Amino acid sequence: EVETFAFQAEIAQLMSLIINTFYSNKEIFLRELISNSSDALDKIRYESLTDPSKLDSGKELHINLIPNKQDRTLTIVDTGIGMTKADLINNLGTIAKSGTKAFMEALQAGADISMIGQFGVGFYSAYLVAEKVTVITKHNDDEQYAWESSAGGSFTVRTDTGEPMGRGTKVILHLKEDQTEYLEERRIKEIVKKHSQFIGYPITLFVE
Ligand SMILES: CSc1nc(C)nc(N)n1
Ligand SMILES: [Mg+2]
Repeated sequence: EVETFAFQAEIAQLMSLIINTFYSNKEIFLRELISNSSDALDKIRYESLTDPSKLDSGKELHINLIPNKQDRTLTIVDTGIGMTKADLINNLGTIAKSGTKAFMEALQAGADISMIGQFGVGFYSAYLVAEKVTVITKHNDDEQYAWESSAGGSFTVRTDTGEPMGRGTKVILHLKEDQTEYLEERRIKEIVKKHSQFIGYPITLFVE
């Protein structure tokens, strides 16, 4: 039922660097995730422009932010295009090998971790705040899958039989014990307003 894969070496190295480097401006992970969701919502809107049935699995294009203090999770949900099993395994549909290469040269040459999103690997900035990340995804062309990784060089993929989602991606951040400020409503609102003010889809911050 559960398959375990090794990260490619460059992605393991990116993740160690993210986890191990001293770097205080951790809040940017949320901008990077919301941006990835905005990109996914753009793709499904674009397909729907020529085939409206692409939206049978859900017409509303939005992002929800759901903090849960009991489980210590921040979940970002979008109703974007979702990912196939193949996309999930291939670095969550990114060109993570070459983006990691360019990001790491950029760093050597004075860049900082906040510019990670310019290299196509902003997903992995989740590991600034999360000890484990769970991604549940559903693409129109495939079943619902759950990817998961606490870093250390491996990730799992299984068919997900949790709550169906229709279409899109849900990123569940199991936060590090010292990063629970990102479950506080005013902290989340501050970061969305600071870094995500011009995203073109409604962003709903759920209350507890
Ligand atoms: C990199 S794939 C991805 N990542 C996130 C955070 N959201 C979506 N929709 N896709
Ligand atoms: Mg590549």
